Amino acid sequence: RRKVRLAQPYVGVFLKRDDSNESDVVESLDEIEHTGTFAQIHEMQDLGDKLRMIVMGHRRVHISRQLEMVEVENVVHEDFQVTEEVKALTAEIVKTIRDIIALNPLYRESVLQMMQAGQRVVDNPIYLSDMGAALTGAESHELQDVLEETNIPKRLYKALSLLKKEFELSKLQQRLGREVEEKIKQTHRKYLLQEQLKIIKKELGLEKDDKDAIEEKFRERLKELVVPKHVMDVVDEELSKLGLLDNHSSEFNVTRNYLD
Amino acid sequence: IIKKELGLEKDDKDAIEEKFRERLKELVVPKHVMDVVDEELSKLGLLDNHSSEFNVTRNYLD
Amino acid sequence: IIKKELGLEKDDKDAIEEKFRERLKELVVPKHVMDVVDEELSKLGLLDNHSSEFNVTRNYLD
Amino acid sequence: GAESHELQDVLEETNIPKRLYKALSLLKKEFELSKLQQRLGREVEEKIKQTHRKYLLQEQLK
Amino acid sequence: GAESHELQDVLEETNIPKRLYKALSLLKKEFELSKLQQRLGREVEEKIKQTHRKYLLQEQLK
Amino acid sequence: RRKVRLAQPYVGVFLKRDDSNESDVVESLDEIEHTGTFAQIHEMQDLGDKLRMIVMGHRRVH
Amino acid sequence: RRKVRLAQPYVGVFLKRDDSNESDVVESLDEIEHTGTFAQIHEMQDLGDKLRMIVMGHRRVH
Repeated sequence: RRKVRLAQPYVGVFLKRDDSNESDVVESLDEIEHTGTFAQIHEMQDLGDKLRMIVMGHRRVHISRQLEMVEVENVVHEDFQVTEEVKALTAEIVKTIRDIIALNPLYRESVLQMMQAGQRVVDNPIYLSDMGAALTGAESHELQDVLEETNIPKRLYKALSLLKKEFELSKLQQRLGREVEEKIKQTHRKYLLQEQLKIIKKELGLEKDDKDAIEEKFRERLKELVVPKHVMDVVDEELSKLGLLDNHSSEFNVTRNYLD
Repeated sequence: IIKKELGLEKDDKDAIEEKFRERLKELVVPKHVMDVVDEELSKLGLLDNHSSEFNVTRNYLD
Repeated sequence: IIKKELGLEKDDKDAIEEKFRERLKELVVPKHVMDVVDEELSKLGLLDNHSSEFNVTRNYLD
Repeated sequence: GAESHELQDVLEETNIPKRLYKALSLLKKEFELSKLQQRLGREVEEKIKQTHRKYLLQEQLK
Repeated sequence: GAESHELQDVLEETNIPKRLYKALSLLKKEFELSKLQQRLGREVEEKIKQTHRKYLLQEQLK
Repeated sequence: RRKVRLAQPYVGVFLKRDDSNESDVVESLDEIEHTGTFAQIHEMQDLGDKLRMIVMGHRRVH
Repeated sequence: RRKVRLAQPYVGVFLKRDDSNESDVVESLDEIEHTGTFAQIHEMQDLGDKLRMIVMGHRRVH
């Protein structure tokens, strides 16, 4: 609120070091890395909570001594005069990004379609490389280590290596998952074969013992008898009830005992 | 085909039943109890091992 | 639409309910027993086939 | 898939048309079993599909 | 992946042996660059692997 | 489009020099390398881009 | 089939007037609107019938 009065509001974003501790930040200012991301303030929302500020990466800075604030934009972009192969790594980088997002979708593809290498609209290739590496799931420590790099080839290689590390972890997880699913399918398919055999052999073997070994056996047992109509209809009703009921129920067992 | 499929399958719960069958073997089993035991064995084979009815059936057989 | 290929459910049970409805048809059923039987049939419909209370209700209906 | 006995019996044939006929008949012999197995498998599969579709209709009613 | 200027300079050569020598030298240099990058990457991967296997076990834990 | 009516459709593929510049291509013509490769067009596809032409080198020339 | 041998394949398009009549198209040439639209034939398919012209508006004329 103190900076709203200012004509050009601004906000700075930094990165904490390992072993985060809220009390340490206020107690000592040395917890934050010398690297910082100075950027402008867009707008406050405060929908759920009272602090939902928007931050963006516009101007990187490396304070000489945070304790002692002097600053300068020593944004070094050393590059080779001959530019005929330098972008060759960019093609493989975009191909790797495409492979990662296809195999490991994380965000919408519309951003990639809007920014295409062939369009030539990319006036800041370094920022594009940073955005591409942003999709990397590496820890903030890896990001800080990459930032420590000053040579363009070294930083590009480290971003590519982090992409490859994420690729390796993701593909290992996917391979494990698909192997587990295929094991499930094999185990269930052998059981389906067993059920097919059971259906085929129920008549051949057990003669439908689940219900029929009782039904037909008692039918034949009564066949030799000159069965009165009363007990005949009673037996028919009892057999219908037995067929309706499941084989492993107490009511079914009592019905079977009465029928016997 | 039936016998080839039978030979292609290696799983069964028979051994426990055969235990009681051999227990009966040495005994000079009267026919009445033999047929009653066969009927109850068929029921046991029909029933799942974990059902309480199966437990009562197993106790009766023992 | 409730009736979508389902039989003997959400309607008169063929085994018992509908079976005894035709039995009641010929009789000159008094209103008292009419309502008592209607309530009993509703309870039978609300009860599962294999329950003891269902069996008692069916026997009373018989 | 003809057994080695069938292969030896075919080899015993001397006339070219006879051996060609026997080879075609062995192919038909294996094809009959393959067709029977395929038809039985798809029949059981469709039976399972219908048994599950009726349950799906019941679930839709619920 | 040599530079397009390298391709044009190879095209400049007229005699077959000279262009063959230039192509072989270009292949040698490109393979040496790839070999250097691969060796540096192997060293970096080894250094990253110095991270204790406890870290991978804790990754699985998390 | 203008070469569809032409009896023999063809195309010449070239290579530029360093410092690529779209404006200089139309402003000056010496940027394109003297060496070229004439070939016969195969077919237009234009899946999503209005120009997706297929280029193959057949007849080299300087 | 007569324009396949023509050195310059092109197909025209016009518009009709009110009270369309198929017989009047061949009996009189004045039924068609004077405006015309010449264009180039793209491809012949003849999937369902023997005539599946693909036409476009390329060169208008009066």
